[PDB]
Amino acid sequence: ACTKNAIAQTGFNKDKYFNGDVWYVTDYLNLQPDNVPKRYCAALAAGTASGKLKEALYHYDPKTQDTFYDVSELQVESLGKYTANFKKVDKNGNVKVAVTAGNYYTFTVMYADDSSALIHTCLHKGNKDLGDLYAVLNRNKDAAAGDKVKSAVSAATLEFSKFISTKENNCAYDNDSLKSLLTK
Ligand code: HEM
Ligand SMILES: [N]
Repeated sequence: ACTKNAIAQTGFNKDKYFNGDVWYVTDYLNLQPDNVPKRYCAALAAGTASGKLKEALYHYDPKTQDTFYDVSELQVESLGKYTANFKKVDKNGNVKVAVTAGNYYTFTVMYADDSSALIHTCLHKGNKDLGDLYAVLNRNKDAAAGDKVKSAVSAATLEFSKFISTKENNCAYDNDSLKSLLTK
């Protein structure tokens, strides 16, 4: 179930978030914890291409080896709040599963600055969803969450101590593939 209307950041700077670069997930929290694994690697690139907001996603489960990339076109609901389609692709952008009606995620940027962000997303696949997921992002894959993003976590009535870190997984990313997916 999707249960939260996530509040976008006051003064959100869209151009700085959607600048073409990679954001690494450093910490995450699902409100239905059994919906996601306890060990995981994820990253995204976010930018504008051909006049549209785009994200490219990467997921990797280091226990099962499941690996997948996605390309998304984001439509604007309001500043910092988006509805994204998705197509599953290989690292080279070859579509494995096309954009499909009712395959979408919502995406809200709750906080962002030059180095860090806090987002909310709820994923829909037909009549099922994967629950409310929060993620702390950083421009540096290893970086400890700083005071400002932690203040944003608390101001959303969340406890940072409940987030799961991706650090122990020593994740590695294909940054060229991921960023280049923005034009796919
Ligand atoms: C550590 C962070 C994350 C974890 C642990 C996580 C976990 C998952 C898992 C377990 C699935 C497969 C669900 C299923 O097959 O039912 C999935 C798929 C997906 N995730 Fe997440 N995810 C994370 C971050 C994100 C972020 C930030 C976004 C969007 C910006 C996102 C968007 C999606 C989409 C669109 C799919 C479906 C992919 C497809 O079928 O093509 N994920 N992720
Ligand atoms: N997700």
